[PDB]
Amino acid sequence: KVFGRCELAAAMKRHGLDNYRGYSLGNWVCAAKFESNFNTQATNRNTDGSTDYGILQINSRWWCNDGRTPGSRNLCNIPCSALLSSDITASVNCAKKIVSDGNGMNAWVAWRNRCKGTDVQAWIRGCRL
Ligand SMILES: [Cl-]
Ligand SMILES: [Cl-]
Ligand code: NA
Ligand code: NA
Repeated sequence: KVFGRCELAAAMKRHGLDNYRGYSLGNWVCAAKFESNFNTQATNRNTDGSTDYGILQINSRWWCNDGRTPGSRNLCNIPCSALLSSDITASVNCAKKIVSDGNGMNAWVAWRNRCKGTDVQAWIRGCRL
C-alpha cells in the first residue's frame, strides 16, 4: 500500500507515535517519506548483505528475521515480511523499540540527513487530526 501524507499521519497517531519518546508526529511522517516514499512494500539491500523492510526500512541484521542474514539478532521477534503489510502495526511496534535503544531517531539515516533540524511540522500541515 502507498499511503497518503495525511492518511499515514492519522494511522501513526492512532498507534501512539505522536510525541513518542519526544518525537512529534511530523518527524515520523518525514522519515517515512524519505525512507520508503510512503510505500509499505519497499525493500532495499545493504552492502553487508542485510535488507531494509517496509515503510520505515527496518534492517534485518538487528530487528527482524528474513532467513538470509547470517548472525542477525531479530530483536523485534518478527519475520521481516510482516513489516511489508498494509497494516503498519508491526512496523510501528518495532520502531518504538528502535527509537528507545539510546540513539533516538538518529537510527534512521534519512531522518538525520533530511528531517533533523527542519520544519517537520509542515509534514502534517493541513491534515485533519
Ligand atoms: Cl510535528
Ligand atoms: Cl540520507
Ligand atoms: Na492523505
Ligand atoms: Na535478523
